[PDB]
Amino acid sequence: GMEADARSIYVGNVDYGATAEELEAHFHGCGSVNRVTILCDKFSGHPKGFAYIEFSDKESVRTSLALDESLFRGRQIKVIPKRTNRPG
Amino acid sequence: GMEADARSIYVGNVDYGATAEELEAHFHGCGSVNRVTILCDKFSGHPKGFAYIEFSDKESVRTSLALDESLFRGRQIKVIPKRTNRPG
Repeated sequence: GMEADARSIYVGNVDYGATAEELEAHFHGCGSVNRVTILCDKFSGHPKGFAYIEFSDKESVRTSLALDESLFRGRQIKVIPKRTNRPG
Repeated sequence: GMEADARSIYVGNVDYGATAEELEAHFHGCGSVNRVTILCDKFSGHPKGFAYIEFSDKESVRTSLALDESLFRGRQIKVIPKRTNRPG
């Protein structure tokens, strides 16, 4: 829901070989993670997918923003709050 | 939405090392896959997570039911229609 979403980030430029363990490991230093959701629309060739990371605390979202443009599995990831293009 | 959900299955007993490519490969014979969603609540130790597979055609859901109790990454998976515990 909206409260879980307020504690979540969108992570762009994720590939079809990414695992939840790898993603949690990348964001571990930002704080405790409740849930990792990976959404893939391509399963071979050029990838097409993203993830949501739901943190336990809201302050971890702000912290995680420093990981925008960081290298994850050899690709620069995009990190924004999950509710960015949503009212509030 | 409800129409995407009607073309989707829930897959239980998925672990934090599962990839979308592996999951699509397991269900490939059932028909074309639109999207794989992996949802993990544990990232080490005993796993806790599941997935949704959204097929291109609704008939692929029925076909995929034969994969209930099949071995995926060394574990017996649970396959049910995504809207099972939902009205319709």
